[PDB]
Amino acid sequence: DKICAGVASGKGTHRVETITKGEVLVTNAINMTHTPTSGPFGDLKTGNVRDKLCPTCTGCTDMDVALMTPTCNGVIPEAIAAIQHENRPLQSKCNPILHDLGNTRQLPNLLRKYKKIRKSSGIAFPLASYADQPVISNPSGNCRDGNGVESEFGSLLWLTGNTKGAITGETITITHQCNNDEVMVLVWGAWADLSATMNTIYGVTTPQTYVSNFPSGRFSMSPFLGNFPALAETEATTATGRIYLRMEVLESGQRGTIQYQRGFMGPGKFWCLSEPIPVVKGAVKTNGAVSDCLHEVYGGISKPTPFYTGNRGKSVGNCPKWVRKPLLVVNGTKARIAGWHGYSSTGDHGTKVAADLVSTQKAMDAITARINNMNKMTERAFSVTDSTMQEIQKEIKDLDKKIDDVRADETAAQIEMIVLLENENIINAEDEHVHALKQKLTKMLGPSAQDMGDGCFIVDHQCKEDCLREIVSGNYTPSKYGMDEFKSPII
Amino acid sequence: DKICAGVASGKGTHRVETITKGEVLVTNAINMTHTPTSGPFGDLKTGNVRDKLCPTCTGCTDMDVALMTPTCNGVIPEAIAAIQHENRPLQSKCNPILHDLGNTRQLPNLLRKYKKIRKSSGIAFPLASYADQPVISNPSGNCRDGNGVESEFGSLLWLTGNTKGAITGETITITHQCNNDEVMVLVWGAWADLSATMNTIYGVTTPQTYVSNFPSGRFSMSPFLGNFPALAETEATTATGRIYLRMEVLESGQRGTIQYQRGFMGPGKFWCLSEPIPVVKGAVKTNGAVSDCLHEVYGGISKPTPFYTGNRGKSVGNCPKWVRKPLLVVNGTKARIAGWHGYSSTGDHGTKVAADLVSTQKAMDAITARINNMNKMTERAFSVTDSTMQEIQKEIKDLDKKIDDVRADETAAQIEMIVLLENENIINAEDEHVHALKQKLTKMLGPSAQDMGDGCFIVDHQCKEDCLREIVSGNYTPSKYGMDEFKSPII
Amino acid sequence: DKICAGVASGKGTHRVETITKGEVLVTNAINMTHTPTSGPFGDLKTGNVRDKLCPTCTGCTDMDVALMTPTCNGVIPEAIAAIQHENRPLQSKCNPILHDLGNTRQLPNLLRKYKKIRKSSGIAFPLASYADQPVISNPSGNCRDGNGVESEFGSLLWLTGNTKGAITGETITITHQCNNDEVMVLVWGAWADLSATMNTIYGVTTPQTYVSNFPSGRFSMSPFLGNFPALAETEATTATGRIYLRMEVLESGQRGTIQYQRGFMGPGKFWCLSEPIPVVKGAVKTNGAVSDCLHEVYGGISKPTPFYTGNRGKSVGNCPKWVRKPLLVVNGTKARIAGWHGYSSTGDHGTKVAADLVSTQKAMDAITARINNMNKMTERAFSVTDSTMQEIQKEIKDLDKKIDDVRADETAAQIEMIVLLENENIINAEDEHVHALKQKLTKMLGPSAQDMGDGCFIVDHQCKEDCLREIVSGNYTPSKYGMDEFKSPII
Ligand SMILES: *[C@@H]1O[C@H](CO)[C@@H](O)[C@H](O)[C@H]1NC(C)=O
Ligand SMILES: *[C@@H]1O[C@H](CO)[C@@H](O)[C@H](O)[C@H]1NC(C)=O
Ligand SMILES: *[C@@H]1O[C@H](CO)[C@@H](O)[C@H](O)[C@H]1NC(C)=O
Ligand SMILES: *[C@@H]1O[C@H](CO)[C@@H](O)[C@H](O)[C@H]1NC(C)=O
Ligand SMILES: *[C@@H]1O[C@H](CO)[C@@H](O)[C@H](O)[C@H]1NC(C)=O
Ligand SMILES: *[C@@H]1O[C@H](CO)[C@@H](O)[C@H](O)[C@H]1NC(C)=O
Repeated sequence: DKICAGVASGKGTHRVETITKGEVLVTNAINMTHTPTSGPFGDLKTGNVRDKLCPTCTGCTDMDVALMTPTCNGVIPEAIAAIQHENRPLQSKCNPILHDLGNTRQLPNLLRKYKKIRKSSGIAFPLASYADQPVISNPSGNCRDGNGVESEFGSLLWLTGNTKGAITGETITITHQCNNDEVMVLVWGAWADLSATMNTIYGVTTPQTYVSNFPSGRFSMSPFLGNFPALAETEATTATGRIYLRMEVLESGQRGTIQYQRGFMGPGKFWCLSEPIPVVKGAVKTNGAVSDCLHEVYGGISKPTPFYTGNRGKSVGNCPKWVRKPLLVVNGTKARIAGWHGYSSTGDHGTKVAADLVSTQKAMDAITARINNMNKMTERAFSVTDSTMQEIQKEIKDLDKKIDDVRADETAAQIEMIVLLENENIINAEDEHVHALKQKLTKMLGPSAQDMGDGCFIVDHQCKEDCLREIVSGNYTPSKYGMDEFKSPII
Repeated sequence: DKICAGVASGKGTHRVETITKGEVLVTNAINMTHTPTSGPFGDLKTGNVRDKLCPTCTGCTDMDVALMTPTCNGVIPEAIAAIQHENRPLQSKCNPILHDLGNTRQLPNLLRKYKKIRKSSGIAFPLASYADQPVISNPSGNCRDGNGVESEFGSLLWLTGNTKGAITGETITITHQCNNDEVMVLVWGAWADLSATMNTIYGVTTPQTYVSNFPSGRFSMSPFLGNFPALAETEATTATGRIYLRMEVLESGQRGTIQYQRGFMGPGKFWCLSEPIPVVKGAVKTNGAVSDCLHEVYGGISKPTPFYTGNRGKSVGNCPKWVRKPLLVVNGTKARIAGWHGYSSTGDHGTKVAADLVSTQKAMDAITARINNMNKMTERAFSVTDSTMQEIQKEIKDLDKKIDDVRADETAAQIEMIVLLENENIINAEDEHVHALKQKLTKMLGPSAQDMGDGCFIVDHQCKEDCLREIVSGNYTPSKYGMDEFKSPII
Repeated sequence: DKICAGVASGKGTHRVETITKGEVLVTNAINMTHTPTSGPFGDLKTGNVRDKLCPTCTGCTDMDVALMTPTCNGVIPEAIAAIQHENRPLQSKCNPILHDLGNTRQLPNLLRKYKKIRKSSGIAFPLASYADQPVISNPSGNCRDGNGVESEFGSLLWLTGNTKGAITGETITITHQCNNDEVMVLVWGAWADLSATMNTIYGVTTPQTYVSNFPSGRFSMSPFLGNFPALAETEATTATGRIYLRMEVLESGQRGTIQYQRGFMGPGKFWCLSEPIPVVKGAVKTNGAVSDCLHEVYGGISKPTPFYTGNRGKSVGNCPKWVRKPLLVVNGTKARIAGWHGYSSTGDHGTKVAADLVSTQKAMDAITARINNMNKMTERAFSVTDSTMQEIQKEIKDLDKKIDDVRADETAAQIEMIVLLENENIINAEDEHVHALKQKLTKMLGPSAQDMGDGCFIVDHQCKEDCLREIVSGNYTPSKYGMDEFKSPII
């Protein structure tokens, strides 16, 4: 009869693409792409995500918390991600500031992108070092404390001096005060009122000049002294005064300069920030929601598959990455019993087949290992930069977008090439295995074997299920069927 | 006689490099590099390329079209690529503007980089909303229409008020007006003249102040009131007045502020732009020229080979990409009849050979498939970002150049590595094929063969042309030559 | 007796990782990672590195050399790398300039990053072309020459005209003057003094206005006229005047404008720079120290191994690149005499072994070739972009860091993948070799061979050391041992 080994044919259900064989029909395959479904925002499964600077604070917006307003002095917690849910934050709890006339509008979003936020316990510039020495910080008639007594902002001091008259100008210098690895943020401003008011509290009637130089540029301000826009973004009514503002940042080993004349509002406490973290644009949190990753287009999504297809957008957490077209991976053998590799005996005793389990387990193990190696591709991390904001200037934003687009395109192309290579490797390893089975088959058949050449052998005896289980198990001697075993090496 | 199979040797002509075997001489090779030849600029084979804003307009420059001058109101067509053929555009059809005193010089090049250009049907700021109620746009004695009647610009209104005196200042706010995915571009300015004139048309004799804040920064202007540079870039002679200009851009959900005093030239209609497209730096078009891709160094070039060697420069269309050094790909077999793989019989009847076509076609098919896969490398696309201009600031330009250089270097390295890998794979696949021929050879020779082991076999009979063509065709039985066929599987 | 061939087992000492086989114990391995040790700064083994602008000059700081001070006019040498050893360079040899009030502080660090530095032999704006014609450059009572005679700077001219009174304002234009591929740097300033003084030298008592426009932006200056900061950074004591400065840069085909009033200090000679080179941040040079590469974290380091593990920082020269985790490469065979591939004969004559050298040399050659190919990964170069400074603005610096980090992470991931692939390839090629030996073995045994199937063969005679050297050498005939040779191909 004829005994040989090979694979088992089956009905093909999927089609895969290689680099040399084109399209190959295979019985089974694994999908490595999916379409995410939208979901609400929530906390990451890894840690806390920040949406509001002071969740404990009530009646305070982000601008009030950033400005160190009285009755907005809560404790800021830590987080590993942030949501930018307001492109124009508002304030409601002190004297009116003309925010959309300088650059101090996007302050909370600047503080949003650091894990560690702490408030300075000192003062940016000593109060006893000014040119005109008898200076005090004037309490405001509007910004009352919790009890109701008048108070100042807390980070921006309304200054008054002993002298009342025209002044040529005074210059001051500011140095770094936070630690070595910390970012220092401060604010300073100017007071604007009617002509009669300034001549009563400052002694001048003409707009004054202020100059600020910092390791970000120069800024000249000569605020108008007269007609004002509408009164808004304040808790006090019938106010004839306005405040101009300007914020500055500093790193280790840096300094800046300020020149001013009558009507200057001095710096106070400052912010020390550290540990940059990513931020994403979306909506406010929803209670009791935990997701694997945050996507700026879909929301809270899981990661049931290493790659996904659909709209492209920023994401933070443990989520799939963009891929151009659907992909499939071979999970079986080429098409045309219990396992794939098996033996077969044909003759006048009908035809009888068996199965090998150890051999067929190795192929599945290799396929799983290759799948895991491909999966490992979506975890290139361990380098987080300071990043930039989202409403600064067109050129910077477009540069960031170009960088992200280049990265995404290159990663997608690499993924496609790797998929093709792995498909081809599996297809070839199948043939390797079927060949490797043949040498095993011929080792214990003796020298009376009459092999067909194409994997099949001829033997002069009949084989039954006992023969199949013997050759599969390994213990099979031709002698027990009556053919010569082999010559001993000992003459 | 002795019958075996193998490849047909040949004279080597080229040398190729692998990762393990060093330098290998092969009979034939395919070149994958070439040096392009320069050619004139022209239209892309895919679509239209834009060089002039209004090809139908006559007597108008790009500055006049961008400024919505009268008699320059043509239709702006669509295109997929642009050429920046003027780094300093000029104007000749209205009142003089001191362009190289602000930032409004590169206006046509700003409009050039969008596929869809459209002119607003409204007005940026309503004409009734100004603080002074009776306001009118004054026609100018210079900017005449086609007939000859006096006219205004059309995007910049000369404003005059009822009152004539010293004014503290007025502030206005500008909001987004184009659609969600459209970029809004507007311009505004101020009037400069001699001391005697302004006291008659505005009532002041001192330079005034203008302040503009936008999501690009702050801009303060106190134009001089006196000596003026020469009169140029205009169609009107003997004019004592000049105009200062400034342009601003806006996206969805954004706003800006303008504070001004006496002598302000208000905004009018604006531009809505969309669909960013790439631009390249070169010359004007030449009539009736169509090329495959546009290279900023060579011009219109074709793509006869996926890679090219030479100078590096920006390109738009379907063109090769930079490669460091020449490359070659194996297109044959190793060196030392009709096809390569074939049989041979040697004996007392001389030596007779045959050729196998089915196997020798498979190797060429695999080579072509690998070549196509490697060619597919140069089409990483499908993500175009807004990009930037060419005369903005040194740091931004150098950042763009750095990104492009890094991308090019990485692509060149990847291409070289892939070339080496494919060379080695092909050389090994040949050996695979010659081995696979041997099992085919031994299937139909029977059990009486006395194979040499090294691909050759010994049979005890002579072979003629019929023997060779029979074994190549496949139908060959030892029984017809008088040797035992095989043992039947049926006892 | 039984004769076969294979590898020699040995004691396993190292463990390596593949993509399918997991962890494999191997006899020998090669390490491709190391920890650098810090060392002093010095010159590169390739060329000269620049730390001081004029090493030959004595008594002059970098600011004085950049400002073309008298007695600081030495020759500037060439270099291939630069060290930024001062984040705040100082000056000590002329009239005081309020440096930290504009942007002219980091002038030496701007001249530092170009290989070719040359001082112009002309003048930026011809001195006989001003609005008021009788103009002169006033010598300073402070900035004396080496002899002691009064002198000017040499790059910045103190201007005085015939007229003395209020002036409306004057405008000048500056065009490119260096060659086509050269960067032009110029400086200009303004004079500040006390009120009574200017009325004696200029005829005014009020702060004046100066405006500069260049292809980098706008800059307006109205310096204060009165109380001054302390007197420092000069060689002259008891001086009541100060100078404000501003620097501008220009490329080919660019132009700029300056408007000024009374009290303007005019431009003089300028700088032409070319050939950008990289810079690193560190300390001053140490005499007689040469290293293979410069690392901004460790100092002068050598390159004993293509990859290194530890802290990440910028480097210049021929140095390794960052890698996440330690790596090892197979340098032997799988674990369980002179070489590894060898024969063995067993029988009643004990057991005897031999070694093959020609086969075992090929595996070493292949391993070394693959190692060289992997090493070649760390030489991606031949594209140097102009780069930027380190103290400009937060956004630009952060963008640079983002680009560098993206590059580093991608390179590390690629290196890891390639190491895994090469490990697998070597492990498989060993098995290839051991199989390939068997066909050679069976070629010269004759047709009476009784192969065991798994590489071993049975022969009917005894083999001695002579038999082993015969089979390894190749000359071995069964007839001289008493077996049939083969059937002759000629009937
Ligand atoms: C694989 O997933 C993609 C995307 O979800 C889908 O379009 C495709 O039909 C899926 N195919 C199979 C065989 O699962
Ligand atoms: C498909 O792959 C999975 C994952 O290894 C495996 O468990 C399963 O058996 C495969 N499919 C079939 C039909 O064997
Ligand atoms: C291949 O093309 C390059 C392109 O310049 C050329 O230098 C080289 O000589 C060519 N070689 C062959 C064999 O065609
Ligand atoms: C060279 O390659 C081309 C394209 O694959 C092929 O058509 C040609 O036959 C090859 N050369 C030879 C001599 O076969
Ligand atoms: C390989 O080098 C790394 C880098 O220092 C070291 O930690 C490791 O111990 C070394 N191992 C061997 C076997 O050389
Ligand atoms: C380790 O590799 C080197 C070169 O790669 C080789 O010279 C040496 O023989 C190898 N080690 C052993 C034990 O063979």
